[PDB]
Amino acid sequence: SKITSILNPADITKALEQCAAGFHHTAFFKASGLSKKSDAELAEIFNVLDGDQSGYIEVEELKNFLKCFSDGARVLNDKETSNFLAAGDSDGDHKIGVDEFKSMAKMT
Ligand SMILES: [Ca+2]
Ligand SMILES: [Ca+2]
Repeated sequence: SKITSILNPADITKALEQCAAGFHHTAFFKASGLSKKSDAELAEIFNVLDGDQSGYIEVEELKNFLKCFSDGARVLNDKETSNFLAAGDSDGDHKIGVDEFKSMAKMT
């Protein structure tokens, strides 16, 4: 998909392995290559993470973030999910919008 076209599978594997002892978004975004992608590439990624095309990554989607990169990956636990949301959700609506996703990828 766009994921495996935009990102290198080997980088995805690194980022997934890094999750074994706990998910940290900055480490994941670095390993995966997300923090090197352009504005426009990040919007494309956002659209495929937004499974229901709501315009947002809701918390229920965010729990399944790793599965967007590999379907067999684990779910995030509640601590992981809440910290990730907290990092991204600057406008206070408890979901991640396209602008917030770009900002989280490049400026954290
Ligand atoms: Ca959504
Ligand atoms: Ca938000």
